[PDB]
Amino acid sequence: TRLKSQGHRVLIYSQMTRMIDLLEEYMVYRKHTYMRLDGSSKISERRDMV
DNA sequence: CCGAGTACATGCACAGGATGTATATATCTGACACGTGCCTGGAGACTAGGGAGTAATCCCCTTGGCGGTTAAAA
Repeated sequence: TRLKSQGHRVLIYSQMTRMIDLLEEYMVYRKHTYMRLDGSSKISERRDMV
């Protein structure tokens, strides 16, 4: 929220995938758009997201 | 000479990730699907005629039922 008045880029590094899923479920209710990068999605979807 | 301990090696377990799998979906197309009238081979109704098998007896063989003997089953 302090960075919201700033408006820079924020990246989250999580070792556990379940914490990334819970981070997407928690960030979805905050109306904050983001994307998840893991070893799950195909290189095409990761290439489009990148 | 023996015991304690530190160090190196190792093995097992967990988590990530890649690849195989299977179903959900999309779409244009051969083929079921559906009128439109034809008609001619069928399908049935209506008299008349035929006929073979059902039904009842009844005579007559072929079954099913008695006691031993050894031969085959055990």
